[PDB]
Amino acid sequence: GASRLYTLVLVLQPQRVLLGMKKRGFGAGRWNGFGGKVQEGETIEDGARRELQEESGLTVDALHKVGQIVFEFVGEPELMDVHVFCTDSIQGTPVESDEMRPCWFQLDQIPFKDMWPDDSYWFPLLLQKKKFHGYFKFQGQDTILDYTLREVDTV
Ligand SMILES: CCOCc1nc2c(N)nc3ccccc3c2n1CC(C)(C)O
Repeated sequence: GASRLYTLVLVLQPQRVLLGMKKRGFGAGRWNGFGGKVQEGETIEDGARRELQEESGLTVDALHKVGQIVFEFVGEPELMDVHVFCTDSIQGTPVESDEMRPCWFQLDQIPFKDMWPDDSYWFPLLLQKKKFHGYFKFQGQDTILDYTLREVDTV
């Protein structure tokens, strides 16, 4: 099956994580990291930085690749190849964008019920400073039917 490149960025500080609420459309109200498609004409890391900046107004001094996840959807031939990054080196104050409303969450209050269902599986690994490869099969946007998570030394 064919695949397309995407990014996902977690701003993860010692005691808190930044998530953004999706403001627009039928998917509004879901809370998640920052990211989008990787464009022709930018690197994966360029795309991750661009989406972070566009969505939260933040720039970073460094991004660390912590995961790679393949998403498959029931009835959909195209796969998502998602490169997952973490940062604790943001260079300003999170601010609202057209698309996302950033908010800080304490690490004992991660809003899993209001996040993409896959986050419940891999975000715990990220908190343990583990790197991973993942695969998730979705029914629609709310349900996982199959998955695999593997700890790796190198992403
Ligand atoms: C609006 C920015 O949303 C960040 C995000 N977070 C997740 C997530 N936790 N899980 C996902 C599962 C399947 C498809 C996309 C996503 C996803 N996405 C969309 C994606 C393009 C992969 O970053």
